[PDB]
Amino acid sequence: AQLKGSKTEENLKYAFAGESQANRRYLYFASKADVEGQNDIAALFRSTAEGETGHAHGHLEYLEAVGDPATGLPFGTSRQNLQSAIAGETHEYTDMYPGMAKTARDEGFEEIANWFETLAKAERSHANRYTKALDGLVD
Amino acid sequence: AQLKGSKTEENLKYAFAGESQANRRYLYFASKADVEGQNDIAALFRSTAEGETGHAHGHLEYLEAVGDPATGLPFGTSRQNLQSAIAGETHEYTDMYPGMAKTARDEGFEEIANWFETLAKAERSHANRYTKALDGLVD
Ligand SMILES: [Fe+3]
Ligand SMILES: [Fe+3]
Ligand SMILES: [Fe+3]
Ligand SMILES: [Fe+3]
Repeated sequence: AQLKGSKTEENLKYAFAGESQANRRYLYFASKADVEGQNDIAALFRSTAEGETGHAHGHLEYLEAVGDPATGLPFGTSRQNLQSAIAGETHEYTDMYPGMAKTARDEGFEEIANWFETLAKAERSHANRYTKALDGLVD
Repeated sequence: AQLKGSKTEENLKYAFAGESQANRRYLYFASKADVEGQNDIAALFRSTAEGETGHAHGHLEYLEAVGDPATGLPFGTSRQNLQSAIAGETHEYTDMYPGMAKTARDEGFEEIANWFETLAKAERSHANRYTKALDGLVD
């Protein structure tokens, strides 16, 4: 049983995506609760969200064997991690977000299109910042 | 323009999932840098992760118009948020994780199968805990 190419690999990727989203959703729901004055609910959402952090990171540790779910590249060492982050970010600013901006604009969603453009620019800033840190890495 | 049914809706869902995973990946990468002693890099992954929170939460806000990406249910109020969280967790513990445990065991990945069963039990506990909060909610 090599994990590479298994159904179990795809499941880990799927479950990693889901738990990642669960954390983000629960933190969003926490902020709603905050404003409403529902402090016990807010606290429960934050606590559950820590749970989903442990789940997501557990999945990701198994995926170390086959590569970063976002890029397929090796990860583990800071060098590799930075390298994979740069590749993923580069894809987001040169392909994904501009593509999404154009589709939005084409469908008449002008505010969302400008949002995707804002984020294309931020991801380019992220890629460049990580490239600078990689250049300076002494390992 | 109706957001529901559009390609822009799909793109928001996809971007939400990607940004959610980027935050998780970058916090994992921070931990690796922590251990190695690369504290400037760790601080950078953590700061970039904050960016990805802002992006993912910005995407979720537009999706309030069409419903929670994990359940299709409306969200916004604590009452709605708990309901959605419950529905998603119920699916994860009754269906998703049990199914993945069994596929793992079939393919010869015993440890991963036990992992998935651990998370089945954890999502059941999350789902029950949220149902309790929901019954206690006063709004
Ligand atoms: Fe979980
Ligand atoms: Fe980024
Ligand atoms: Fe981002
Ligand atoms: Fe959960």
